[PDB]
Amino acid sequence: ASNFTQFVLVDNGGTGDVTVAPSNFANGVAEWISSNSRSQAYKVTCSVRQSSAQNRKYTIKVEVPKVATQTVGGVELPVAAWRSYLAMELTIPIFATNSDCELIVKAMQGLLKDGNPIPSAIAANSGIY
Amino acid sequence: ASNFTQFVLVDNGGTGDVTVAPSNFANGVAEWISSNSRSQAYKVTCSVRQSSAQNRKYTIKVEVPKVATQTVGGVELPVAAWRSYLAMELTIPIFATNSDCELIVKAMQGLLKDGNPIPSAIAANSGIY
Amino acid sequence: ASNFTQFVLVDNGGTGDVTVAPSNFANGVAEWISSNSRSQAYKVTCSVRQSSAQNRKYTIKVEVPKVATQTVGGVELPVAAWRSYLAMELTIPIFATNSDCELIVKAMQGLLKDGNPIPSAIAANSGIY
Amino acid sequence: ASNFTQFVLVDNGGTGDVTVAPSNFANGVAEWISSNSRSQAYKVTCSVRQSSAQNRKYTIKVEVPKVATQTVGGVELPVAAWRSYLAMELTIPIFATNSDCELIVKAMQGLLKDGNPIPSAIAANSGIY
Amino acid sequence: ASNFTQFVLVDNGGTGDVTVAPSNFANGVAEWISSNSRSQAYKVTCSVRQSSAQNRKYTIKVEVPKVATQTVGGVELPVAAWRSYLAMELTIPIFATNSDCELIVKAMQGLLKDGNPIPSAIAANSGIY
Amino acid sequence: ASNFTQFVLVDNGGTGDVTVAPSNFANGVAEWISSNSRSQAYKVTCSVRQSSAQNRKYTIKVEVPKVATQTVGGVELPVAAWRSYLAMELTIPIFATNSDCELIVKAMQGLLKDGNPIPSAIAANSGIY
RNA sequence: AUGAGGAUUACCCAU
RNA sequence: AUGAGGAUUACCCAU
RNA sequence: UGAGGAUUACCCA
RNA sequence: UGAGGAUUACCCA
Repeated sequence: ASNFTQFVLVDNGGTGDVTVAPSNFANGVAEWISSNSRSQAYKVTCSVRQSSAQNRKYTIKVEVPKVATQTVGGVELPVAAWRSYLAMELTIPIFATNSDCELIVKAMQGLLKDGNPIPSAIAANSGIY
Repeated sequence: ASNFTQFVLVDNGGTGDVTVAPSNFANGVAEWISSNSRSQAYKVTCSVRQSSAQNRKYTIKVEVPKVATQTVGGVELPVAAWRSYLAMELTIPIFATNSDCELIVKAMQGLLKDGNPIPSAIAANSGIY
Repeated sequence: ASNFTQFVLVDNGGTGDVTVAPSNFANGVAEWISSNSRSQAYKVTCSVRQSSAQNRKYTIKVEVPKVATQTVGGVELPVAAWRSYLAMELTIPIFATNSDCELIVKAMQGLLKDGNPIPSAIAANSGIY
Repeated sequence: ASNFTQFVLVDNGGTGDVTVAPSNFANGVAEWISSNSRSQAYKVTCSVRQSSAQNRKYTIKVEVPKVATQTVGGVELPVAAWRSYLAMELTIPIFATNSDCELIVKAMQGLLKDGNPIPSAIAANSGIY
Repeated sequence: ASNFTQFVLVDNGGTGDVTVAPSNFANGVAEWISSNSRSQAYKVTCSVRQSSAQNRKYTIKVEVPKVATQTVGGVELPVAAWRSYLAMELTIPIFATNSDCELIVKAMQGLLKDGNPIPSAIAANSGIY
Repeated sequence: ASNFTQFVLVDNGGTGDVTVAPSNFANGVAEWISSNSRSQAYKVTCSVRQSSAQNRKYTIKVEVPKVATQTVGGVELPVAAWRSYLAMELTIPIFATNSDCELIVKAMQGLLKDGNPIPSAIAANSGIY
C-alpha cells in the first residue's frame, strides 16, 4: 500500500488542526513532525522488530509541546518543562492473525476513547479515584 | 464523583463488546478486568507517580488475551493461548495546563484513529513504508 | 523514490497472489513479510556490503512456509509444518557498469525461466539426469 | 528422458542469446558451459544432496564473465577482465510434494521478476532504499 | 511524498549533465550515485543525527571522480584517476524555525553563487587575496 | 585579481539582502561578517593549505544566526541556541586543472540548488525519507 | 534516570 | 565534544 | 573458502 | 551456522 503518509494528529475540527508529516526514515524508524521548530514540534516515531522467537514488537513514541504561554519560534528552556513524552510498546505473539491484530487496535482505541477513565484522568492532571 | 468506573475496552456495536470493570486499587495501581476467569480476562492497569521534582508519569498496561480451552490431564480448563501486551508511559511536566493535557489526549486519539498510518500497519501485520 | 516497497513474491494469476510487504530495515538488512500470522508468513531479506576493495556482495534470503494448524492440548495455533529455505549470494566487481548488471540479472532470470533444467528439476523433487 | 541438456542462460531476443551446454557431470555435480574459449565462457553448476534426514539441499552456481582481450608482451589471449559470482542454496524438506515445489519455484521466479525491488536494485548498482 | 529523489548534480545545459540517483539508505545514510560503474561513479551521501540534546547535525559528502581507463595486467578497466572529496557538517539548534533554516540554505547558496569570492578562488586554483 | 571583496550571502531580492564584507585576514584566514554584533552576525571564513603531498584542501566555515524571536543588539544566551555552524572541507588532488575545479564548484552548486533533496530536507527540519 | 532492552508481565536486564 | 587534523573516504589521529 | 549443518542474518572445520 | 573471504564445487571462525 504505502502507509507512510501525512495524517492529522490533533483534530480540532478543521480550525487549528495539527497535521504531522513524513520527516525521516533512517534505520526503518519512521518519523513524522509538525511544521514547527523541532523544539516546539509534534513528533511521532514508529518501528517494528521481532523482539524474540515468538513475539513481534511495535515501539511508538510521541512528543507533545506545552502550548500555554508558549512563544512561537522562541528559545524556551529547560526543554523538559515544555514537552510531554509518550512511549508505547506493543508486544504481539507471532500467532496473531490480522483479525487478532484488528482487535488489539480496537482495544487501544477504546482505552483512549473520549470520556473514558484514563483519558479523563490525564486531561485533568488527575489520577484514579 | 469518581473516575474509577467500568468502560467498554473493545467496541463491537453493542454485541460482543468487551467491557472492563474496576477490580482492584491495591498499592496505588488501579486495575480493571473483564467478566472472565482470571486466566482469560482482559486486564487494564494504571498508576500515576511524581517521577521527578518537575514531572509526573502515568504508567498504563493492557493485556489482550487469546481465549482457548486446554485439556491438561484429561480435564478441560479455561485458559489463554497467548496474550498481547500494551505498555505505555506518559511523562508530563508539572507546568502543563489542563488544556495542555487535553492536547496530549487528543494526540493519542488521533494517533490510533482508523485509517491512519500506525493502526493501519498494526492491523495488517506490517511495518511503515 | 523508494524500492523498499511491497511486491508479489508468488504470482497465482490475480487471486491467490502471495504479496510480501516491507516490515523492517535495521542494520542494513531490508526485510519483507507476507500478511497475517508472522508464524505462517513468507519472508524475504536483502542486504549489500562491500565484501572487499574490488567486490560488492548481495545476500538475498527467502523462506517459503508450509501453512498448517497445530493442535496441542486442544489449543490450536496457526503455524508452519516446515519451511523451505533459499539463500543466495551475488558478487559483483566495482568495475561492472549498469549494463553489466542488467546482464547479470538476465542470467539469473534465465537460470530460473520455466522449462529450463534447474527449475524443472527442483519443481519435481528431482536432480539432474 | 534427460534434463541435462543445453538451455538459454541469457535471452537477448533471438540474436545475442547466451546458451550454455552440458560439459561434465562427475561426482554428482552437473556442469554447463557456453561455447568458445573456456576462459571467456559462462558457467553453471548444479547438485542435490540429502543434507540431513529431513532435508534435501540444492546448490546452484553461476559465473558471468566480462569478456576482454589481454595483451602481454604483444601476445594477446582471450580472457575475462573479471567474473560475477552467484551461488545459491535451496533447502527443501522431504515432506514437500510436487505442488509445494512448484510453489517454491514460483517464489524464486517472482523474487527476480522484472521491476521488483531486488532485481531492480542489483541491475542499478544499488541496494535498498 | 519522499524527498529521496534523483537530481542533477552537475548542470551542463541538458547535454553532459551529471545526474545522480538514490542508491542506498542502509544504516540511516542516504546514498546517491551516477549511472557509472561503482569505480567511476559520482557519490553523494547524507545523514542527520541528534548530535546533542539541543542540536541536530547533518553530515554531507560528495565525491567527484576523474574518470579514466587503466591497463592493469594487459586488460583495460574503468577506473578513477583521482577523486575530489567534499565533506560538510551543519549544526542546527533545535530552536530553529523552518524560516530560520531557509535562511541557512539561502546562505550556502549565496556562498557558492558564480562570481563570488570563494567559488572564484576554487575555480582558479588560488587563495583569497 | 583580488577576490577578497564584499558579497551578498543571503539574496532576498534587494529587500532584506544580507551582505557580508571583509573583516579580517590574520594568518591567511580570510573573514567576512555582516553589519551586526559579532554574537548576531553572519560570519564566513575560508583558507587553503596543502594538506599533503598530493592534495590541497579548502576549509570554509559559515555561521548563521537564529532570527525568529531574535532581539537586535541584545544579549541572548546560550550562544549555542541562537546559532548554526557550517563547516566545509574540500580536498582537491594537485592534478586538478582549472577546468576540473570549475566542475567541482558546479557539483557543489548543484548539490545545494533550490528544490533538490538536501536543501529541501534542511529547510524543513527534515532528514531523507 | 536512559535503552526501536527481554518477559511467563506492576517483573527482570544493561549502561 | 574540539582541531584552517589526515585519508585510499560513513574511516583514522590528537587533545 | 566449503555440492559444510541448521531451529535460518545463526553455529561448525 | 555465518548480511564470513575468495583466485569459486576452494579456504577461514
